[PDB]
Amino acid sequence: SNFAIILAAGKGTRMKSDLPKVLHKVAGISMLEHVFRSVGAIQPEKTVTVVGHKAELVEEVLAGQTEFVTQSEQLGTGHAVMMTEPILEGLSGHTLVIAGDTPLITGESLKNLIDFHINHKNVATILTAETDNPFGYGRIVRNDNAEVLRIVEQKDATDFEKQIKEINTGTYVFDNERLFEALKNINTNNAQGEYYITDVIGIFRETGEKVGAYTLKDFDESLGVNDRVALATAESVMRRRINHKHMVNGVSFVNPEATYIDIDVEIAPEVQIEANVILKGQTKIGAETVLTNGTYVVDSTIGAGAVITNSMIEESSVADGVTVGPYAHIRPNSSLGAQVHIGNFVEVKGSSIGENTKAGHLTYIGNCEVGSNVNFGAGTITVNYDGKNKYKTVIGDNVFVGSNSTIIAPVELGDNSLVGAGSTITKDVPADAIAIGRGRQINKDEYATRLPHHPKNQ
Amino acid sequence: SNFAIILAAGKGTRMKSDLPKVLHKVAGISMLEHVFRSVGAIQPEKTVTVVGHKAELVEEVLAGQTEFVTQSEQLGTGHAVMMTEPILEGLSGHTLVIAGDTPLITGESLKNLIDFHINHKNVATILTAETDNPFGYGRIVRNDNAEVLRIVEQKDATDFEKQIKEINTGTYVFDNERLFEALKNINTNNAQGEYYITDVIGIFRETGEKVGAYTLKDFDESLGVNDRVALATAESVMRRRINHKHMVNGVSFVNPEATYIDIDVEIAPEVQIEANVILKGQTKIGAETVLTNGTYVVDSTIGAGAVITNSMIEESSVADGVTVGPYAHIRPNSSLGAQVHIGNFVEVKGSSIGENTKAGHLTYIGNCEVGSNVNFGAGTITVNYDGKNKYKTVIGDNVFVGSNSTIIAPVELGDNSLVGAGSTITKDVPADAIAIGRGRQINKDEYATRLPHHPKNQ
Amino acid sequence: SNFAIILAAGKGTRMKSDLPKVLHKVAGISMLEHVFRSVGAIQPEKTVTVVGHKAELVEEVLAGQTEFVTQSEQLGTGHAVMMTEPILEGLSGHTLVIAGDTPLITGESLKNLIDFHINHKNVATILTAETDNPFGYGRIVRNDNAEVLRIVEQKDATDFEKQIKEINTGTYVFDNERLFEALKNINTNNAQGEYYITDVIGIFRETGEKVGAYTLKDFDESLGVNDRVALATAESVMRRRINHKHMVNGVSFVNPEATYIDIDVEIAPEVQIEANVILKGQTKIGAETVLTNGTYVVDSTIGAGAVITNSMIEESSVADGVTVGPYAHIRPNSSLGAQVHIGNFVEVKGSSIGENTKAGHLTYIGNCEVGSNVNFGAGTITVNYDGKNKYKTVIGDNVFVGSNSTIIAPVELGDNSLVGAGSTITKDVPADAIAIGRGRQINKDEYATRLPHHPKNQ
Ligand SMILES: CC(=O)SCCNC(=O)CCNC(=O)[C@H](O)C(C)(C)COP(=O)(O)OP(=O)(O)OC[C@H]1O[C@@H](n2cnc3c(N)ncnc32)[C@H](O)[C@@H]1OP(=O)(O)O
Ligand SMILES: CC(=O)SCCNC(=O)CCNC(=O)[C@H](O)C(C)(C)COP(=O)(O)OP(=O)(O)OC[C@H]1O[C@@H](n2cnc3c(N)ncnc32)[C@H](O)[C@@H]1OP(=O)(O)O
Ligand SMILES: CC(=O)SCCNC(=O)CCNC(=O)[C@H](O)C(C)(C)COP(=O)(O)OP(=O)(O)OC[C@H]1O[C@@H](n2cnc3c(N)ncnc32)[C@H](O)[C@@H]1OP(=O)(O)O
Ligand SMILES: CC(=O)N[C@H]1[C@@H](OP(=O)(O)OP(=O)(O)OC[C@H]2O[C@@H](n3ccc(=O)[nH]c3=O)[C@H](O)[C@@H]2O)O[C@H](CO)[C@@H](O)[C@@H]1O
Ligand SMILES: CC(=O)N[C@H]1[C@@H](OP(=O)(O)OP(=O)(O)OC[C@H]2O[C@@H](n3ccc(=O)[nH]c3=O)[C@H](O)[C@@H]2O)O[C@H](CO)[C@@H](O)[C@@H]1O
Ligand SMILES: CC(=O)N[C@H]1[C@@H](OP(=O)(O)OP(=O)(O)OC[C@H]2O[C@@H](n3ccc(=O)[nH]c3=O)[C@H](O)[C@@H]2O)O[C@H](CO)[C@@H](O)[C@@H]1O
Ligand SMILES: [Ca+2]
Ligand SMILES: [Ca+2]
Ligand SMILES: [Ca+2]
Ligand SMILES: [Ca+2]
Ligand SMILES: [Ca+2]
Ligand SMILES: [Ca+2]
Ligand SMILES: [Ca+2]
Ligand SMILES: [Ca+2]
Ligand SMILES: [Ca+2]
Ligand SMILES: [Ca+2]
Repeated sequence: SNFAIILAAGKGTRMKSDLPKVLHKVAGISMLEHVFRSVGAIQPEKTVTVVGHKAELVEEVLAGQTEFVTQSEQLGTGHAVMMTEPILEGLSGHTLVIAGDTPLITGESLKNLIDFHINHKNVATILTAETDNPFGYGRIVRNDNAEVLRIVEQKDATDFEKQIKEINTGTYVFDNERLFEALKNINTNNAQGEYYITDVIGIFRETGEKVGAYTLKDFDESLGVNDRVALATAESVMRRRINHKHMVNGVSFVNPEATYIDIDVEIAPEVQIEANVILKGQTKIGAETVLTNGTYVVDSTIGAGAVITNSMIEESSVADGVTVGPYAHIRPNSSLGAQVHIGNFVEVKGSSIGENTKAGHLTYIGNCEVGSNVNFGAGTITVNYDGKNKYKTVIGDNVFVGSNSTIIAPVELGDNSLVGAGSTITKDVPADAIAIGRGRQINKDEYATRLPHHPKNQ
Repeated sequence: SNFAIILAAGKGTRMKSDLPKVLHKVAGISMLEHVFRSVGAIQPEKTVTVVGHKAELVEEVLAGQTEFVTQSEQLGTGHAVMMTEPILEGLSGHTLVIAGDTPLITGESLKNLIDFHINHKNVATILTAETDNPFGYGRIVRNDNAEVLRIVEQKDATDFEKQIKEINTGTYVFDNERLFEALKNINTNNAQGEYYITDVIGIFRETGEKVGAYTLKDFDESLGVNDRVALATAESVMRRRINHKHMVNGVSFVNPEATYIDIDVEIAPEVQIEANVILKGQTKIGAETVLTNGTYVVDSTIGAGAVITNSMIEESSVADGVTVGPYAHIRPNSSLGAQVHIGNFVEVKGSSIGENTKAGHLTYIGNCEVGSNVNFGAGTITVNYDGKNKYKTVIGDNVFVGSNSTIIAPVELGDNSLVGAGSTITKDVPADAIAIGRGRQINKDEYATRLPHHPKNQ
Repeated sequence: SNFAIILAAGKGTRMKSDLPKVLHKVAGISMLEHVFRSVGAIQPEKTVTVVGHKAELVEEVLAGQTEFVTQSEQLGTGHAVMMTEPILEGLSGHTLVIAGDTPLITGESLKNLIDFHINHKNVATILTAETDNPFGYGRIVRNDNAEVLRIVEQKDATDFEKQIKEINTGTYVFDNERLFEALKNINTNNAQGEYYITDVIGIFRETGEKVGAYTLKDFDESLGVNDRVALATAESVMRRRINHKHMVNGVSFVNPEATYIDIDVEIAPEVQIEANVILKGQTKIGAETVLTNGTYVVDSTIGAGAVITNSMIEESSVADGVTVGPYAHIRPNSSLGAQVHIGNFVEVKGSSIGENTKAGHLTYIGNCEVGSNVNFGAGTITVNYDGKNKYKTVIGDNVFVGSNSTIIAPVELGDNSLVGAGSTITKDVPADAIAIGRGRQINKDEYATRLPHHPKNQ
C-alpha cells in the first residue's frame, strides 16, 4: 500500500496574504491542486491533507478526493505529519510526504521517487535537486562516501552548511511504520522552535536504517514557493510546461514565454497564437484558429478556422469560421453561429447570433435571439434594461438593422425587415416591412456662418 | 563557379502541419525565404531547390530566382541532392548544400563558410556549432587529432556518440564534381532507411580527401527547426536579431524581447517602441514616432512625429504628426493627413482624411473623402452600405459633424457646414448651412415617478 | 567631507539621439536622475554635475539639488572632472566620481564603495565588476599579486588586454586633494585623443599611493549605457528590480519580466497584476486591486478592491471597488466614485462620477458633474463642445440616461429623471420628469421587398 500526506496548514507569512499560501493559483488552479494532481499518479490507498491556517477555505477545494486532518497550531512540518497519526499510524506501506507549496513536482517524478524507494529498499528516500541559489531550502548533508547524514534548515545552518547546493525538495517517501516511530523522537530544539519533519532523517541515520536520495531529472521542478517572487517563478515554469506541450501537439506560438494559457485549456493542432494571448479556465480552441495579440478567452469554446483578433470572450460558444475583433467583447452566455462576424467595439451579451450574421462596429447586442444573415449597421444599440428588469428582442433572418438605430425591447423584427438608420424602434416590425423612427432633415441656408465653428468666427 | 542546393522537399511530420515545414513563417516570411536570402550572399551561378512534399505550394514562393527539381519520394537528404544531378552533375565548382529549415544561418556565415572551404582547399567543409542539447542533430565524430571522421545521425547514434556536443548544421560546401561521385556510394542501410547526405563525409574520409569543419561564430544560428518548439525558438532568435538592428540604428525599445517586428519593416531613428508592439509586412515608421503597447501595424506607412497609441492600422498611410488611439482601428485604404487626430473607439476605412481633421470618439468613417479641419462629434456614423452596394460621402473643409449623427451616403456636406448632433442626414448639406434631422425634446413633468428606475419604485 | 562629481556632458554619439544621453529614461526617469538618487545615499557635502552637450536641457532636471559646471568642449572624462576644479580643488575629503550613464548602480553599492575606500585607506578605489562581454569597458589591469596597475580603454587596449573580464564601472572614490593633483599629469596621448579620468590610476601607481578595487556584489549593476541596446538592458534590469520589490511587498505578478512599472509607483499588498500591465508616473494602486493584461495607468490613484480590465487611465482618481473595462479610457481630470462601473468602449474625460453610477458601454461622458446611482444606457454621448468652447452638463442622482441619447450641454438632468433612448436633449430636464426627443416609429408594410438587402433582390 501507498499512502500520501500533503502538508497545507502553514501560515505562509512570507506570502503576505490573507489567502492561505497553498491556494494561490499557478496557471489557473491552486498550487495545492497541482500537488494533488501529482500525488494522484502514485495512486495512494489513502491521502491525508493536513490543514490548519484557515482550514475552512482549504477544505473547500477538493473536499472528497482526500481525507483531512486539522493542525490547530502550526508547530512545524514534523508536527503536521503527526496530525495524521490517528489515520496512518499502525499501517504498513510507503508513505509519500509532500508540501502543498511545491506545485512544479510532477506525478512522473513522484512515480520515479516511489520506484527508487522500493528498488533500493530505503526506509526513507528524499527527493532532491541542485541549485546555485539554495537560500531558504534545507541542505542535504552527506559524508565523504556520499551517504546522507541529515538535512539542515537554512535558519539552523552554519555558514559552512549554507554553501551546500543539494537541496531538500520537501518531498519524501517513508516506510510508514518507521516514519511515525521516528516522529516520536523529534523536538523543537532548533532556530525556529518547531518540529521539523526533516529531523527524521537524522533519526534513521542513528538507527542505521537505509536513507537514500532520488534526484530530480529537471531541477526546475524543485521550486518551493514561500513568497510572491517564487510564485512568479512557479507561473513561469508551469507556463513553459503547458506551452511546450501545446507546441509539441502542433500549436504555433509567436512567443511561448509570453502567452498565458491555463492548465486545462484544450487547443487543437494548427492553431496559431500570437504573443500575449490569455486563455483561461475551461476553454477549448478548434483547429486552425488564429488568436492574435491581446485576445483573452475565459471558459469558452471556440471552433475551427476562427480568427479572434484582440478581443475578450467570456463563458460563450463561438462556432467555426467566426471572426471577432479587434477590440470586441463577447460576454457571458453568448453563442456566435458559423461564419458570424463581430467587428470592432462591439459587445454581445446573453444573445444567440445565427449563422453568417454580421455586426461590424460600435454595437451592443444584449439579451437578443438573432437569426441568420442579419446585418447590424454601425452604432446599433439593442435596449434591454429599464432600471429594474431585462427584456428580450427577437430578430429574424436577413434583417437589416440600420446604423445608429435604437431597438427598445421587448420587440420582434420580422424576417427580411429593415430598420432605417438613426431610428428608435419601440414596436414590432413585421416581416418584409421597413420601419423608420427619426426626424426629417431640414437645411438652414447660411446658418453656419453664425456659429462658433465657422472659420469667419475665429 | 559557386552553386547552391536548397533542400525543401521533406514531409516535416514533426511539424504536424498541412503546410510544408519550410513555408512556416519566422518574423513574417517563410523559413525557406530566409534561407534563400542567405544563399544569395554567395552569389551562386546556379541555385537549385529540391521540392517534393506539396511541391506545388513551395514553388509558389520565389518561382524564378532559382531552379526547381522534384523529389517524387522523400527518401532522404542524400537522395534529395541526387535529384539535382540532371542540372549539376558534371559541372566544376563549389556547391553549397543547405536545409530549408535552418532559417537563422546568415549570408555572412555562408560567405565565411565558402571562404574557409577555398582557403583550406577542402573537398568538403561542414558548417558546425556546439550545443548542450544536440538531440536530433547529426554529431560530428572526430579522432584524437581532431580530424573529421564522419557525421552520425541521432537515430543511428550509439549511446556514446549521443554525448557529442558538436553538431552538423545541415549546411556544407562540396567540390561539385566529387559530391555527385560520392553520392553514388550511399545507400539506405541505416536506422531511417534513407539516403543520408551526411554519409558522403565518411566516403571522403575513405578516399583520404580533405574534410574540414567551419564553426559558427554564433551558435544560435545553428537551429534546425523540426517542430513548433524549435519554430518558436527560431522566432525568438530572429526577433532578437531584427530588434537589435533597430536599436543599433537609434530606435528605443522598452522591451526588445517582447516586440514583434517583421524582417523587412523600416523604422527611422528616434522612434520609441513600447513593449508588445507588432509591426508587420511592408511597414515603415518615420522619425520620432511613438508606438505604444498593443499597437499593431500591417503594411502601412506612418510618418514622423506620430503617436500611435494601442491601435491597429492596416494597409494605410498615416502622415506626419498624426495621433491615433487608444483602441482605434484604421482599416485598409485609409489615408490620414498631417496632424489628424483619431481618438478612442474610432474605425476609419477606405477613406481619405484631410489635414488637421479630428474624429475623437466612437465614430465610423467609411468610404468617405474628408476635407481639412473637419470635426467629427462622438458617435458619428457614416452610413455607406445598403446590403448590396457601397456609397461614398464627401465632406468639405471645416465641416462640423454633430455628435451621434448618422450620415447616409451618397451625400455631400459642403464647406463650413454643421450637422446638428443626433441628426440623420439623407440629403446634401450646402456649404455654410446647418442641417438638423432629429425629434424635438418634450418634457413630461413627474412622469419618472411612474417608471421602474425611480427610487420610489423599488 | 564627501563630495560627488557626476559626469553628464558627453555627446553620446552612439545613442544617435538629439536628446542628451543621460536624459534618456529608464523606468520613468532619466538615467541621470537614477544616478542622482544613488549619489544621494552618500550624503555629499557638495555635488557637482558636469554639463556640456546641450547643457541647457540637462540643467533643467534637478536644477538646485546640485552645483553645475560647464564643459564647453567634451575633451574627455578626465577633462570633465577638471571643470570642477574651481569648486573642489583645494578641499580635503573623499570625492566620488560617477558617470551619468550607469543608472543601475545603487546608493547601497556607493555607500559600500565609500566604506571600503575609507577602511582600506586608499587614495583611489575603483568600483569594478566582471562580465563575459567587456567590449567597450575599460579593463582593470593587475599584476601577479592582484595589485591594480591601471585601467586600459577598449580603443587603446591591445588584443591581449581585451581578454580581461574585470571592468571599470566608471565610478570611483578619490582622496580629493590627490585627485586634482594627479589630474594635472594627464594628456590626450591615446586612441581617442582625450583626457581620460582613468589615467589617474596609473599616476597613483607611479607615486606608489594606495589603489584599491571594490567589486559589485551584483554585476548587473555595472551596465554602462552607450547605445540603445544597452538602454534596453538598463530597462530590463531596473524593471526586474522594481517588480522584485513589489513582489516582496505582497504584489503578485503573472509575469514580472513583462510588466512595466515606473520607479515611483506605489502598489499596496495583495494587488494582482497580470502580464503586460503598464503603470507610470505618480500612480498609486490600492490593496487587492486587480490589474489585467493591457491596463495602462498614468499619474492616477486607484483605490482598493478595484478591477481595471485592459483599460487606459490618465491623471484621474478611481475610488474603492470601481470596475473599469475592458477597453475603456478614463482621460485627465476624471474622478470615479466608489463602486462605479465603466464598461467597454467608454470614454470619460474631465468629469466627476458619483458613487454607484454605471456607464456600461459605448459612451462618452465629458465635462460632466454626475451624481450617484446614475445609469448611462449604451451609446449615450454628452455633447460638450461647439468648435470653440466647452460646456458643462450636470446630472443628478438616480438619473436614467436612455441608450443612444445625445445630451447637448449646457443642461441639467434633475434627480430621478429619465431621458428616453434615442433622444437628443437640448434643454434642462426637471427632477422626476422624463424627456423624449426622437421621431416616432412608422412601419411600411412590404416595403423591404423593394430594397437591395432583401433576399428576393439578389
Ligand atoms: C455604417 C454601416 O454599417 S453601413 C450599413 C448600415 N446601412 C444603413 O443603415 C442604411 C439604412 N438606410 C436607410 O435608413 C435609408 O434612409 C432608407 C433605406 C430608409 C431609405 O429608403 P428610401 O425608400 O429610399 O426612402 P424614402 O424617402 O423613399 O421613404 C420611404 C417611405 O418612408 C417615409 N419616410 C422617409 N423618411 C421618413 C421619416 N424620417 N419618418 C417617417 N417616414 C419617413 C416616406 O414618406 C416614404 O413613405 P411613402 O412611400 O408612404 O410615401
Ligand atoms: C461629444 C463631442 O465630441 S462634442 C463636439 C460635437 N458637438 C456637437 O455635436 C454640437 C452640435 N450642436 C447642435 O446640434 C446644436 O443643437 C445646434 C448647433 C444645432 C444648435 O443651434 P441653435 O442655433 O442654437 O439652435 P436653434 O434652436 O436656435 O435652431 C436653429 C434653427 O433650426 C430649427 N430647429 C431646431 N431644432 C430643430 C429640429 N429638431 N428639427 C428641425 N428644425 C429644428 C429652429 O426652428 C431654427 O429655425 P429658424 O431659425 O428658421 O426659426
Ligand atoms: C442598451 C442599455 O444599456 S439598456 C439600459 C438603457 N435603457 C433605456 O434606454 C430604456 C429607455 N426607455 C425608453 O426610452 C422608453 O421608450 C420610455 C421609458 C420613454 C417608454 O416610456 P412609456 O411611458 O412606456 O412610453 P409612452 O408611449 O407611454 O409615452 C409616454 C408619453 O410620452 C409621449 N411620447 C412617446 N413617444 C414620444 C416621442 N417620440 N416624442 C414625443 N413624445 C413621445 C407620449 O405621447 C406620452 O405622452 P402622454 O402621456 O402625455 O400622452
Ligand atoms: C523543516 C522543513 O520541513 N523544511 C523544508 C521546508 O522548508 P520551508 O521553510 O520551505 O517550509 P514551509 O514553512 O513552507 O512548510 C512546508 C509545507 O508544510 C506546511 N506546514 C508548515 C508548518 C506547519 O506547521 N504546518 C504545515 O502544514 C506548509 O503549508 C508548506 O506547504 O520545505 C523546503 C522545500 O520547499 C525544504 O527545503 C525544507 O527542508
Ligand atoms: C541525414 C541528415 O541530413 N541529417 C541532418 C539533418 O537532420 P534532420 O533530421 O534534421 O533532417 P530533416 O529531415 O529535417 O531534413 C533536412 C532538410 O532536407 C529536406 N529533405 C529531407 C528528406 C528528403 O527526402 N527530402 C528533403 O528535401 C527537408 O525539407 C529539410 O529541409 O539536419 C540536421 C541539422 O538541421 C543535421 O544535424 C543532421 O545531421
Ligand atoms: C576614459 C573613461 O572614462 N573610460 C570609462 C568610461 O568609458 P566610456 O567610453 O563608456 O565613456 P563615456 O564616453 O560614455 O563617458 C563617460 C561619462 O562621462 C561623460 N563625459 C564624457 C566625455 C566628456 O568629455 N565629458 C563628459 O562629461 C559622459 O556624459 C558619460 O556619462 O566608462 C566605462 C564604464 O561605463 C568605463 O569602463 C571606462 O573605463
Ligand atoms: Ca514555516
Ligand atoms: Ca516552503
Ligand atoms: Ca425566421
Ligand atoms: Ca526527415
Ligand atoms: Ca531538420
Ligand atoms: Ca472645400
Ligand atoms: Ca449612437
Ligand atoms: Ca565618449
Ligand atoms: Ca559610457
Ligand atoms: Ca441631487
